[PDB]
Amino acid sequence: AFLTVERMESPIDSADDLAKQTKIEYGAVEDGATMTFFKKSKISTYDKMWA
Amino acid sequence: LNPLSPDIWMYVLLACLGVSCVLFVIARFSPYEWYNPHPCNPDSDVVENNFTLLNSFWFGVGALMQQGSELMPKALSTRIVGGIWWFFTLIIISSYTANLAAFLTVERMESPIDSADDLAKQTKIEYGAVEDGATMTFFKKSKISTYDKMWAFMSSRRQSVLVKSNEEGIQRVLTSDYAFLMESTTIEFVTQRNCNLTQIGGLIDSKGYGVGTPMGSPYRDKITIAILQLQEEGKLHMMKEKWWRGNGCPEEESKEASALGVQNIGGIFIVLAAGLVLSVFVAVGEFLYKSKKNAQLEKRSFC
Amino acid sequence: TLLNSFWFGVGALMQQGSELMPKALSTRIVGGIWWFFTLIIISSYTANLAAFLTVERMESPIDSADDLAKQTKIEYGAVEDGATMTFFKKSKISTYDKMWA
Amino acid sequence: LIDSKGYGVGTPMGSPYRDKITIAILQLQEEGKLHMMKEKWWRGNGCPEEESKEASALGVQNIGGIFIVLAAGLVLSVFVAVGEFLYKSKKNAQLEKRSFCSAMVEELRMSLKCQ
Amino acid sequence: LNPLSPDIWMYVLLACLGVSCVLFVIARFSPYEWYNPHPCNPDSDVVENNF
Ligand SMILES: CCCCCCCC/C=C/CCCCCCCC(=O)O[C@@H](COC(=O)CCCCCCCCCCCCCCC)COP(=O)([O-])OCC[N+](C)(C)C
Ligand SMILES: CCCCCCCC/C=C\CCCCCCCC(=O)O[C@@H](COC(=O)CCCCCCCCCCCCCCC)COP(=O)([O-])OCC[N+](C)(C)C
Ligand SMILES: CCCCCCCC/C=C\CCCCCCCC(=O)O[C@@H](COC(=O)CCCCCCCCCCCCCCC)COP(=O)([O-])OCC[N+](C)(C)C
Ligand SMILES: CCCCCCCC/C=C\CCCCCCCC(=O)O[C@@H](COC(=O)CCCCCCCCCCCCCCC)COP(=O)([O-])OCC[N+](C)(C)C
Ligand SMILES: CCCCCCCC/C=C\CCCCCCCC(=O)O[C@@H](COC(=O)CCCCCCCCCCCCCCC)COP(=O)([O-])OCC[N+](C)(C)C
Ligand SMILES: CCCCCCCC/C=C\CCCCCCCC(=O)O[C@@H](COC(=O)CCCCCCCCCCCCCCC)COP(=O)([O-])OCC[N+](C)(C)C
Ligand SMILES: CCCCCCCC/C=C\CCCCCCCC(=O)O[C@@H](COC(=O)CCCCCCCCCCCCCCC)COP(=O)([O-])OCC[N+](C)(C)C
Ligand SMILES: CCCCCCCC/C=C\CCCCCCCC(=O)O[C@@H](COC(=O)CCCCCCCCCCCCCCC)COP(=O)([O-])OCC[N+](C)(C)C
Ligand SMILES: *[C@@H]1O[C@H](CO)[C@@H](O[C@@H]2O[C@H](CO)[C@@H](O)[C@H](O)[C@H]2NC(C)=O)[C@H](O)[C@H]1NC(C)=O
Ligand SMILES: *[C@@H]1O[C@H](CO)[C@@H](O[C@@H]2O[C@H](CO)[C@@H](O)[C@H](O)[C@H]2NC(C)=O)[C@H](O)[C@H]1NC(C)=O
Ligand code: NA
Ligand code: NA
Ligand code: NA
Ligand code: NA
Repeated sequence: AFLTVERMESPIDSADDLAKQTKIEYGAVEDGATMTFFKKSKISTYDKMWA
Repeated sequence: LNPLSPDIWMYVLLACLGVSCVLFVIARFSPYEWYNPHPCNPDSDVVENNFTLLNSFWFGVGALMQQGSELMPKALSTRIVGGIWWFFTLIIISSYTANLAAFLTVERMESPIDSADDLAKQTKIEYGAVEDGATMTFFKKSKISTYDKMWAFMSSRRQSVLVKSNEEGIQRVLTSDYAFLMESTTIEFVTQRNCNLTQIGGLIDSKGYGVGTPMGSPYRDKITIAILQLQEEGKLHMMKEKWWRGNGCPEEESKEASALGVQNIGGIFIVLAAGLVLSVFVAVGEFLYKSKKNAQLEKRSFC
Repeated sequence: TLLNSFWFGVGALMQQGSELMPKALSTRIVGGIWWFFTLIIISSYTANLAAFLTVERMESPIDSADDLAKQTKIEYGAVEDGATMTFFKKSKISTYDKMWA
Repeated sequence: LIDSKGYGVGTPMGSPYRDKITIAILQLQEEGKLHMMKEKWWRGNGCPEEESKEASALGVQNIGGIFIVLAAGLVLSVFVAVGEFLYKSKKNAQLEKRSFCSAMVEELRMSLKCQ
Repeated sequence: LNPLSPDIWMYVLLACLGVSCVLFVIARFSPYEWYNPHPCNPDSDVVENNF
C-alpha cells in the first residue's frame, strides 16, 4: 500500500492536470502577453487557470 | 524476476552464499554446537557438529524460502545467525509480494521509443514513410542530421517501407510493426478514433497550412486580420477541438487487472524444468562416485 | 516411499512444512528448486488477489453528469427533439456540450 | 503548445518588402536552415538526465539498508563466537589443573573436521 | 521499516521480550512441562525442560 500509491501519482504533463493541482501555485509573467491569452479565454480549462 | 531490479537478485544470491558460509565458520568455532547426535547414551565419543558445508547451504536456502529446515541451531552464536537471516527473509519475501501486488493492479505501458532520435538506433522497427507525398521531399533534401541516416534505411529496402497511401499503411501498422513519418494533423485525427496508435515524438518540421490567394490581391491583407482575430478569441482552437475530438479514449480501467496466465509467469515452469534435469545428472554423477569408492573398496571397479 | 513423496510434493507447495527434509545433494536441488516454485506461485497469488480487490474498489458507479461524460461505454440516451435536448444544444458550460457530442 | 502565435520578419506600412521575404524565407524553412540555426543557439549542454525513471521497481535505493543489518548481524555473530569460546575455556581451565595454554588446544581440537 | 510506524516496531520488540519471559515463567511453574527427555530408557528421574 505504499508502492501502489506512489505509482498512481505522476508529475503533471499538461495544462488541465495542473488545474487540478491547487497545491502547486501557477506563476506567470504579469500583465503581459501571457495573461492576455488567459483573461479572454472561453475554453473554461484556461479560465480555471485564470481563477 | 521483474519486481526486484536484478541488482538485488544478485545481492541476495551472494548473501545466500555469504551468511551460509559464515554460519559454517561460527558453528565449528563454537563449543555448544559440538553436542551428540546420539543422546541415548551420555556419550560414545560420537560428539559431532551437524553443520557440514552441505547443511550450511541447507539452512541458507531453507530459511530464505519460508519452508524451514531441519537443523534449527542451539548455540547462541548460531542463534544470532538464525535471528538475522530470518529477518533478512521477511523483508525480501515481503517486498516481493508487495511489488508484485503493485505491478498487477497499476501498470504503465512503457514505449521502447520516445522520439525520432531514440527510434533511430533500432533497425528492427521498419520505419517507412508515405511515398511521393510531402514527407519524402523532406528526407530527400535532408542533409542535416540523424534524418540523413534514416534516408539510407528507406533507399535500401524500397517497396516495403514506401506504402503508396496513408490508409493502406494504417492497415499495415495495425498488423505489422511499423512507425510512420506523416503529417501531424492526420496523426491527431487517427489517434482519436483508432486508439491503438499513439503519437510518439513531436515536431520535426513546421510548414503550416493557409488560405490560398491568387497572385496579387487586396484580400490577403484582410484575410490575415480575420485569421489572427480567430486565433485570439480561441475560435480557431474551439473549432479544432470540435472536429478532431471524435469518440475519445479514456483507456484507464486497468482491465480486471490480470487473470494471471502462462503469458506472465511461465519461467517457473522453465526453471522447474531446468532444475530437475540438473538433479538427474548429479544423481548419476554421484552414482559413479559410489562406484568410484567401490573401485577402491573390495577389488572390482567397472563390473 | 511414494506415499511420502507426495508429502514433500504437497507440503512444500503449501508452506506448512514437510516431514522428510532430504539429506543429500541429489535431493537438495529438487528439494530446493521446488521451494522456489512455491514462493513464486503463492506470492503471485497473494500479490494478485490483492490486485483484484483494489481494482473493483477504485471503480464506482456514476453519480453525476460529468462522470458519465468520461464513460463512452455507457451510451447516453434521451427523449428526442424535446425540452431535454433544448437545454443541451444551447449550453456553453462545455461539460454538457460534451454530453451533446 | 497551447497557442500558435509565430514570430516574423517585420515589414513597414504597406510595402512590397514582405513579398521578397515570404518567398525567400520559405526556402530557408524547407531546406535545412531553420533547423541548422535553431540547433546552434538553443543547443545548451546537451545534458543527459535521470535514466528517466525506475519508478517503484525496488532496487538498492530503498531496501538496500537490510544489507547493512545483515552485515551488522554477522559482526555480532563473530564477536560472540569468541565469547562462547572464551566461556568454556575459562570453565575447563578451572576443571582439571591447567591454564589458558589448553584454550589454544581447544582451538587445536575444534579446527578438525566432522568427528 | 516504513509501513509500520516507529511506535509499533518499538512495541513489537517489547512484546517479543514480554512473551519470551512470561513463557519462561509458566513452563517452569507448570507440572506437565516437567518431563524426562529420556523415554529410550523410561523412568529415569532425569526431568528437564526445553524451556
Ligand atoms: C529477542 C531479542 C531481539 C533483539 C533485536 C535487537 C534489535 C536492535 C534494535 C533496537 C531499536 C533501537 C532504535 C534505533 C537502532 C538503529 C538500528 C539500525 O538501524 O542500524 C544500526 C546498527 O544496527 C544494529 O542495531 C544491530 C543489528 C544487527 C545485530 C543484531 C543481532 C540480534 C541478536 C540478539 C542477541 C542480543 C544482541 C543484540 C542486543 C541489541 C546503525 O545503523 P546506521 O547508523 O544507520 O549505519 C549508517 C552509519 N553511517 C551513516 C556513518 C554510515
Ligand atoms: C544457480 C544460480 C541461478 C542461475 C544462474 C544465474 C545467476 C547469475 C545472474 C545473472 C546472469 C543471468 C544470465 C544467464 C543467461 C543464460 C541463459 C539462461 O540460463 O536462461 C535460460 C534458461 O534459464 C536456465 O536454465 C537457468 C535457471 C535453471 C538452472 C539453474 C538453477 C538449477 C539449480 C542450481 C544448481 C546450483 C545451486 C546454487 C545454490 C545457490 C532462459 O531460457 P530461454 O530458453 O532463453 O527462454 C526464453 C523464452 N523467451 C524468448 C520467450 C523470452
Ligand atoms: C549440466 C550438467 C552438470 C552436472 C553433471 C556434470 C557431468 C559430470 C559427471 C559427474 C560429476 C558430478 C559429481 C557429483 C558431485 C557430488 C558428489 C557427492 O555427493 O559426494 C560428496 C559431495 O556432496 C556434498 O555433500 C557436498 C559437500 C561435501 C561435504 C564435505 C566434503 C569436503 C568439503 C569441501 C568441498 C565442498 C564443496 C566446496 C565448494 C564447491 C558427498 O559429501 P559427504 O561428506 O558424504 O556429505 C555428508 C552429508 N551429511 C552431512 C548428511 C552427513
Ligand atoms: C494455492 C496452491 C496452489 C495449488 C493448489 C492445489 C492444486 C490445484 C487444484 C486444482 C486445480 C484446478 C483446475 C483448474 C480449473 C480452474 C477453475 C476453478 O476456479 O476451480 C475449479 C476447480 O476447483 C478446485 O480447484 C478445488 C480445489 C482442489 C482441492 C484439492 C487440493 C489439495 C491437494 C493436497 C492433497 C494431499 C495429497 C496427499 C499428500 C501426501 C472448479 O471451479 P469452476 O466450476 O470452474 O468455477 C468457475 C467459476 N468462474 C467462471 C467464475 C471462474
Ligand atoms: C523472492 C525470492 C528470493 C531470492 C531467491 C534466491 C536468489 C537468487 C534467484 C535468482 C537470481 C537471478 C539473478 C538475475 C535476475 C534474472 C535476470 C535474467 O536475465 O534472467 C534471464 C536468465 O536467467 C535465468 O534464466 C535464471 C532465472 C533466475 C532464477 C534462479 C532460480 C534458482 C533457485 C535458487 C536456489 C536453488 C535451491 C538449491 C538448493 C541447494 C531470464 O530472463 P530473460 O531471458 O532476460 O527474459 C527477458 C524478459 N525481460 C527483459 C523483461 C527480463
Ligand atoms: C566479519 C563479519 C562478517 C562481515 C561480512 C558478512 C558476509 C556477508 C555480508 C554481506 C553479503 C551481501 C552484501 C554485500 C553487497 C554490497 C553491500 C551493499 O549493497 O552496500 C549497501 C551498504 O550501504 C552503504 O554502503 C552505506 C554505508 C555503509 C557503512 C558500513 C556499514 C556497516 C554498518 C556498521 C557495522 C558494525 C555494526 C555494529 C553494531 C553494534 C548499500 O550500498 P549504497 O552505498 O547505498 O549504494 C550502492 C553501492 N554499491 C552498488 C556498490 C553497492
Ligand atoms: C560486540 C561484542 C560482543 C557483544 C558482547 C556480548 C556480551 C556476552 C554475550 C553473552 C554472554 C554469554 C556468552 C557465552 C556463553 C553462551 C550463552 C549460553 O550458552 O547461555 C547459557 C546461559 O548462561 C549460563 O551458563 C547460566 C548463567 C545465566 C547467565 C545470564 C542469563 C542468560 C540470558 C541470555 C544470555 C545473554 C544475552 C545478552 C545479554 C545482554 C545456557 O546455559 P548453559 O549453562 O550453557 O547450559 C548447560 C551447558 N551444557 C549444555 C553444555 C551442559
Ligand atoms: C504475567 C504477565 C501478564 C501480562 C502479559 C505481558 C506481556 C504482553 C503485554 C503487553 C505487550 C507490550 C506492553 C505494552 C503494549 C501494550 C498496549 C500499549 O500499546 O499500551 C497501551 C497503554 O496501556 C498501558 O499503559 C498499560 C501498561 C501496562 C502493561 C500491561 C497491560 C496489559 C494487561 C491488561 C490488559 C487489559 C485490557 C482488557 C483485557 C480484556 C496503549 O493503548 P492501546 O491498548 O495500545 O490502544 C488502545 C487505546 N486507543 C484506542 C485510544 C489508542
Ligand atoms: C497487443 O499489442 C501487440 C503488439 O505487439 C499485438 O501483437 C501484434 O498482433 C498482430 C495481429 O494483428 C500481429 O500481426 C503482430 O505480429 C503482433 N505484434 C508482435 C507479435 O510484436 C496484439 O495483437 C495486441 N493485442 C490485442 C488484444 O490488441
Ligand atoms: C488494436 O486496435 C484497437 C485498439 O484496442 C482494437 O480494436 C478496436 O476496439 C475498439 C474498442 O476497444 C473499437 O472501438 C475499435 O473500433 C476497434 N478498432 C479496430 C480497428 O478493430 C484492436 O483489436 C487492436 N489489435 C489489433 C491486432 O488490431
Ligand atoms: Na497487496
Ligand atoms: Na511457513
Ligand atoms: Na517446520
Ligand atoms: Na504472504
